[PDB]
Amino acid sequence: QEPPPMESPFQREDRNRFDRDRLFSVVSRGVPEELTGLLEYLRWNSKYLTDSAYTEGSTGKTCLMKAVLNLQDGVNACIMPLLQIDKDSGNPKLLVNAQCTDEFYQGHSALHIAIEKRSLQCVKLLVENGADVHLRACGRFFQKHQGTCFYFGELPLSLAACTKQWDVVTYLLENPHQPASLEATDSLGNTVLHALVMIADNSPENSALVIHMYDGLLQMGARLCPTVQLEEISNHQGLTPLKLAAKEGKIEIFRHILQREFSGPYQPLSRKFTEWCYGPVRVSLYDLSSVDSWEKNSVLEIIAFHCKSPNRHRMVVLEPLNKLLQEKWDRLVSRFFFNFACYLVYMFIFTVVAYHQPSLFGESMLLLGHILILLGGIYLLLGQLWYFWRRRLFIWISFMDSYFEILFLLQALLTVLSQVLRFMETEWYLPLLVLSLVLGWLNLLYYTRGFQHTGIYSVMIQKVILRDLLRFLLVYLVFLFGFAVALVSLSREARSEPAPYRSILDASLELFKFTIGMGELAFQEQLRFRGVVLLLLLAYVLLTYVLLLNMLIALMSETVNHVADNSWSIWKLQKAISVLEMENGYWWCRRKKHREGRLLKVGTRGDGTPDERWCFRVEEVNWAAWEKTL
Amino acid sequence: QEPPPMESPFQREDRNRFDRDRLFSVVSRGVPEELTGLLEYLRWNSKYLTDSAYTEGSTGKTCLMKAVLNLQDGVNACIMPLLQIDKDSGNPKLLVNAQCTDEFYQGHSALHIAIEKRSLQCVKLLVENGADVHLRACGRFFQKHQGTCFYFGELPLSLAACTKQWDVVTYLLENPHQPASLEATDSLGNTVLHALVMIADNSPENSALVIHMYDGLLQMGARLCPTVQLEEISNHQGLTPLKLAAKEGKIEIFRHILQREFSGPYQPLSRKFTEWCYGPVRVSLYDLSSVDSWEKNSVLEIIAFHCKSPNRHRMVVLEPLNKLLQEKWDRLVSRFFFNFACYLVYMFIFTVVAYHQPSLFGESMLLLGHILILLGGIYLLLGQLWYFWRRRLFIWISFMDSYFEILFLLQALLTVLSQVLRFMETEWYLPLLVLSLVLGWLNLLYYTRGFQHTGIYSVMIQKVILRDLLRFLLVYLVFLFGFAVALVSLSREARSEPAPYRSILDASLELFKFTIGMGELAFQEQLRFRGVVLLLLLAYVLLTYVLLLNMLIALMSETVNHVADNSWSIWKLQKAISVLEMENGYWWCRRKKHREGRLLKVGTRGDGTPDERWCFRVEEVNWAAWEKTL
Repeated sequence: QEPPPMESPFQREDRNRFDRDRLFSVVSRGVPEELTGLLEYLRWNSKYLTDSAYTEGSTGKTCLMKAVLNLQDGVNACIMPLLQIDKDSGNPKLLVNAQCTDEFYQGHSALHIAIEKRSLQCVKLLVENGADVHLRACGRFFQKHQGTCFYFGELPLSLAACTKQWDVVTYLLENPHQPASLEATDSLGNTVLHALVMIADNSPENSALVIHMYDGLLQMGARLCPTVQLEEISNHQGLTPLKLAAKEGKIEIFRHILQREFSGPYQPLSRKFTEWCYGPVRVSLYDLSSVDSWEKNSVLEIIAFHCKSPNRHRMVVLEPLNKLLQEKWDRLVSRFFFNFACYLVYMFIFTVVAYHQPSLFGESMLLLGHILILLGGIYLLLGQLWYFWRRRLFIWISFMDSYFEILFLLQALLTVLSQVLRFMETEWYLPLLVLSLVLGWLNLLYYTRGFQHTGIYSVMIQKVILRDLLRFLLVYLVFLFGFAVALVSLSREARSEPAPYRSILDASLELFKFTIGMGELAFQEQLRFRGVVLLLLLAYVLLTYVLLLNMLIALMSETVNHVADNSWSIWKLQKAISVLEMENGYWWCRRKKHREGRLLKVGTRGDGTPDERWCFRVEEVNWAAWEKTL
Repeated sequence: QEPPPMESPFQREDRNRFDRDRLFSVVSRGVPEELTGLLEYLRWNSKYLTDSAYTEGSTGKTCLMKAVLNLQDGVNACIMPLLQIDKDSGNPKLLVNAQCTDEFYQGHSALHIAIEKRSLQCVKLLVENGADVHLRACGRFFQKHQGTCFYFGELPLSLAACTKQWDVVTYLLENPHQPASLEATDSLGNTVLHALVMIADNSPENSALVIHMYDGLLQMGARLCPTVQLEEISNHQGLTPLKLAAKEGKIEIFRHILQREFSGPYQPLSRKFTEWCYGPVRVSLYDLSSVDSWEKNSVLEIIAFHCKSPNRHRMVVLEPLNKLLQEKWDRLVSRFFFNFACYLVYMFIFTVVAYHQPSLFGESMLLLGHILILLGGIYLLLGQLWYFWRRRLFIWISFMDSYFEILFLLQALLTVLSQVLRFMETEWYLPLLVLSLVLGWLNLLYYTRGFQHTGIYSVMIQKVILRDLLRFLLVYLVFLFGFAVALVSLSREARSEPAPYRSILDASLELFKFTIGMGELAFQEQLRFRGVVLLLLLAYVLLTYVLLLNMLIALMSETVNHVADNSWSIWKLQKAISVLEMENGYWWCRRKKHREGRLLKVGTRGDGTPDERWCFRVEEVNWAAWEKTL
């Protein structure tokens, strides 16, 4: 069953002396007088406009919704008589407050539609007869997801500020009948600021919209709600608008929120206080309330771990994240390269043990090597398990940025399973041990991200190619399997040395050896159908080469498009993940975090008491920006 | 410890009846009257405004700096009473001349801040009470380096002309109290013209700024300082603004300085005198004072050797460098190709000697061949040593442009070591000799730069690829080493011919042979774990191929971007290095240099005497430029 459309001129409403159809037909055109005779009717049989007689069957839509959904020049003269009629009939559930009850448009009041229709002269008439302004609308059509959806915060005020409706916000905040509390929260927990950041796109025009509405709304709250801090309020997940804009991926408003500047009035609700400029240089004291890992759910921990957005790496470059992570990394590079040295020692010892191996004093040395390998593996395994315990979901998020933890876990697990399989006298321990050795020598490549010159190239290597290559792999695998079965099912026959293509796997090998550049094709004599095997081999080689060339060319056209080199940002982000995870310290010695930034007395908060915030002074010199001012 | 910020509204100043805090708090707001009671106080206890009581502890900042750092509409009415107060108290070290003493803002007078604040009406009040205008400010914050820095010449005048402040330069040069000497020099030795070229970027807007300020300032010096030549003055390294702009890499002002044209007044301070135009052709007499190698530190020797900038090769194309180097090369190509013939003779003789070799009349011929090889090697070694003696630092500068000298030195050294190791009866002389032969046949490729058609392609070959390829080399080397150790530590075991993968190096070979296109993979029987070796080999081949393709694609996206073909410029520069080094002649016969250009009497210099300069007439025909004028 499809959801009933809110307003269909053609499709009459469902059903699941004025009957409902006549009332709708007279309220749609907008004439007031054709309503006469209705009021007394209700007094005769005690019906009410909100009873299921006159409402739409499915969505519970009432008359007022129909009245407003059909406006002419923003005003429909039939609305006021409806309110007067309901007040005269004396209805318990006031008509204006009536909401839908379907799962699609739940809570969809009559006021949201007036706000969307951009008609203030109707919002006035609505709120001026008892319309409530906190009616959260939590229907599925309003919750953000894939498909048809419109997320605005499930609130009249949030919908006005979300819909550029400047003149309606001032009214909803400045009427004596029922002012809207600017800090109201919906089901999910969002206030209006969160809706603003949830609808924001990276697109420039919509980000301009949201920047403007955010600043204006915030100043308005500064006037109306001076005591309470609108910015620090969190939702039910535990995130503030800044953290939400960081997590969802909305950058272009995250930047403005992070480094916003106000002067004179509304100075306090600023996060970038320009300390001193001199020619080109500017020393600015960026606030970092809730962007320092010293808290529990800081913006860093959200950007790095919880965010899933292809522009996540563009948030770390912008100030003050860059200078902050640079200071942290300069502080912790010692411990990082010490980790590197320890792991390299472990791998060298592992190699030595794998290179001297009995085949069914040196004895004691090798025994100690085995034991030390076991201790290293159990330590590393506990480390990665504590990791994955802290970050349950991370690999669901970013496989291509965080698969090296998976490989470290795999290496530890394989080496420990290998050691116990050795102590179980089994002869299957050498394969697993040597495979763990391979994996370790490969996982060494993770530690190259400390250096710039090499991490740049590593992140110029680890591109999303692999997912594209997998599909070529599928096609080529079908090609190979089919042609191999063919060759074997045909060389099986001989004429009237091992027979070439004796099994299916050996055929697959002698077929794959063409891609390498070693494959051998030859007009043979043992086979009865020599010509057919030759022709089939040539068809396979031609097809494989067309396929390789096709994949390579498609890959090229998918890659080389002069796109901006996103290497530096990616490397900075990887270094950030590393340092941000290492700041917690190892699992056995939980390192005591150190606060960042100095605590400064900045003006006076809205309550009148001295405002004291943690700030971080950065010194950004931009010659080009300074030249333009001159 | 971080450097104390010059001006922090929030952070009170450090410390390392008017106390200091009250004085600062009253001078910041800018009211004059709240100063009353200060003067007599100083007379009571003999304190002075420059004593360490009222100054900032760390940076020695005095009150005046605070006064000026907080302006309103460019004027702070509290300044004049401060000067009057200090003069009334009779202080030895005049307050206005007070400077910081920290290592960061050393010498940072009160006048530099007034100049930066773009307030002339305050510079007037400052200089009109004894402010000195030559106070060099040599703090580390001002010296150009990596990081936060602002280089302007460490002088008030240099800062005004560096900061677009036209109206302040005229004042600093045209006041009766203390005019600024336009030829003043800072610590490093730079005058203002050098600061102008040190801040210049290749960016067009900033180069426009610097061109304009340079021309204006130079005319102003022509009026005020007619006797002295502002352009020829050098700094402590021995460079003039032209040589400095060539060395640092600043092209867009180097061009304008080189070919600048003035008419009528200020005609003499021009370097391009238009001799005669005819339709499209223009014969212009470019001055070459200090761009001819006949001097000691000419611009050519700086461009070619001392410059480190990716646009160095764009300076040689522009006139008059192009025509000059073309004439020099046309003169010296004979000697160049004679060098080529001699070296090719030496290499052919070396090949012949290496191709006839005893293994543990022809005797005498081979002995003479050995002896002649030794003489050639010792000659070439002395040549390259004299080279590296003249140019100590060059290879630090441009490895990719000057590594062939390194290879020539290496070849000579190896052949001489080879000959002596032969005369020491050792059997290790043949490897070194043949390696020297390889190196020589390769170093022959240096002499191809005489021809255009082939040097173009050579410089289209020698691109910076190698540095990128090294990092792929690192990754692939780890891959290979790990998988080789694996294969050997697993083939070591056999079932219940040499065993394949018998050592680690042989495994590395049989693994590298896949990249070449010859590698062999095969389901073997000798090994107990045949399946595992097969699977590991396939994983390695797949990984290597993904890696090769990834590197190739990244390299492609890094290269093919329709960038301007910088081949011709690069080849011209290489030919220029060659001819500019060859003009000195060989080390044993120091060739007598020949002057370039004719000596002409151009107008009259500022002293009134006849001006005589060395000029070079070039004939540039530009059809497109001429068409626009019509």
